[PDB]
Amino acid sequence: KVFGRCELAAAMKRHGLDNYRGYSLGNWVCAAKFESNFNTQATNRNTDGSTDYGILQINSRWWCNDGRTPGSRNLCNIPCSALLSSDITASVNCAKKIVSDGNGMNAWVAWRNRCKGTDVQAWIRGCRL
Repeated sequence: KVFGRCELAAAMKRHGLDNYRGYSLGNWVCAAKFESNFNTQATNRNTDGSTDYGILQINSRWWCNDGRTPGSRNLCNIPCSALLSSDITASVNCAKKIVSDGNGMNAWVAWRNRCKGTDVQAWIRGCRL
């Protein structure tokens, strides 16, 4: 599923990402835009043998089980396929663990490179939330 901007924004707000650990909804929409281009099926291989899955590109080394990542811990207790669902519930619940893991949104390398310190409020413009 490719989400529209305000479509994703509404869903992320319903699941409680707005101001979660002090990060405005715009940070989360911006992160999704550049991690996944709002495509819930986005997958990207990393060179440690791990893969990033879904709307928020959640990593298979610590967070979900894809059954093919060496030294994998599945801290979100879900298969990585569940993070490619058209609904974002699992991806949000798991992202709440990751943002609480001692680096805030710095865990998202597209967020860090393209969102952090920017006018993130722009990402919820025209959304009726």
